[PDB]
Amino acid sequence: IVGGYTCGANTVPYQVSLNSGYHFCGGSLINSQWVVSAAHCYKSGIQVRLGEDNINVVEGNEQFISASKSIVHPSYNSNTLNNDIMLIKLKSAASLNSRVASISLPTSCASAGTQCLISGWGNTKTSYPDVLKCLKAPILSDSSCKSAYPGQITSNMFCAGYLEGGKDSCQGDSGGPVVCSGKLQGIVSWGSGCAQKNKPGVYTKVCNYVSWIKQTIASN
Ligand SMILES: [Ca+2]
Ligand code: NA
Repeated sequence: IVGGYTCGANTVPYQVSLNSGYHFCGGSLINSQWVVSAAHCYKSGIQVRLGEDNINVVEGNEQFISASKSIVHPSYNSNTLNNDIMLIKLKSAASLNSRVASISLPTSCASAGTQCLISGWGNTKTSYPDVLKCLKAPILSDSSCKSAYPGQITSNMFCAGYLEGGKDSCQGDSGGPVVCSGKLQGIVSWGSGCAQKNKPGVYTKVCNYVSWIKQTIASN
C-alpha cells in the first residue's frame, strides 16, 4: 500500500496474510472455513495467518491454519487476468472473535464514488512493512477505468483509487480486500506498477462472483 497509513491493530479482522515461508499475498475471510484471494497468487502449499497485525512478531492472537484445498477460478486467464479469483478452504475452521471476523460478500455491485478500505502488507513504494497498511479510496467509474487501460478492462474488473497517483495497492497486497460499505467489492488484482498517474489499481469485481463462491463452498 503506497500513500496509505498504518491500520489500527486488528481493525481489519477479515484480512489474512498468505504465507509459504514468508508473506506473499493477502486474502479475505468470507466464511469460517474459506478465504478468498487472487488466482495469480496461487501456490500449491499455503498457510493462512489470521488475526495478524505485525506479521514479523508472534503477538498471540493469530490463528495459523494451513490450506486444505485451493481452487482457482476455472476461467481465470493469466494473460488478461480476467477472473483473477481463488478460494482457499482452511484445514480447520477459523474461530471467529473480535480480531478474526468474516467480511460480507457484496449484496450488489457498488456505485461509482463509493468509499472503500484497501489493506495489505504489500510494497510501500525486506520490502514489505511489518504492520498492516490501510488506504481509503473510491470506486472509479467504468469509464475512468477503461480510459486508463484501453482494451484491457473486462466486465469482471473495477478500478478503485485515484487518477492522480501516489495512492494505490502494490505487489504483496495482491489477493487482499477492498471493502466498501461493509461489503467485499474488490480483490487486489493488477495495474501498471502502482501509484502511477492515470494507472489506478485494478480489482477483481467480486459482485460478479457471489454465485460461483457460494457454489464452491457448498460443493467442497
Ligand atoms: Ca503477528
Ligand atoms: Na491488523
